[PDB]
Amino acid sequence: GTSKLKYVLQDARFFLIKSNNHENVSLAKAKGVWSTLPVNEKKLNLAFRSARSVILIFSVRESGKFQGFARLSSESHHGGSPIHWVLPAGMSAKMLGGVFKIDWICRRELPFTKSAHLTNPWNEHKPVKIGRDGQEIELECGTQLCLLFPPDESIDLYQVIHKM
Ligand SMILES: O=C(O)C[C@H]1CCCN1
Repeated sequence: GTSKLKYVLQDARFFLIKSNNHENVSLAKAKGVWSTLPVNEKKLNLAFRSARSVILIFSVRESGKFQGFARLSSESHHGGSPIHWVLPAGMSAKMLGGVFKIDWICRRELPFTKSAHLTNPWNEHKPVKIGRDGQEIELECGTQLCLLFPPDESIDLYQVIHKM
């Protein structure tokens, strides 16, 4: 069902997370972590303190889909086990901010064709699939986008609820 999911999404904030490759999203799914550049790190840290849930929605560039969405369980922290990210052409490992811990809520894909009716007021009402890495998605658009994903029966939101 969707009731616990809607409860997790109640009054949450949403952010569009864009990755250049599937490998980083796969590491994120396996290890429950995400790392980004400081300009986004700062935004995500602010949002984590401000809202009951901060939801990251992942899309791999050029894939035409979203790959799932997760909930921030921590602010960024430095000095863990180094994560073997596949870094973009210009970027090195010292250029990243800290590591966020995330709980996946859905590891299933959603094709852009299914979200074409969803516009993001915080990006000029362009379709929600359009946006830079870190773009915030307005509450109602983000909520309906998460509800479009196929249910992930591998995930039990009982555990995530207990962290809010
Ligand atoms: O957020 C960024 O722009 C950088 C990438 C590196 C690992 C995953 N995020």
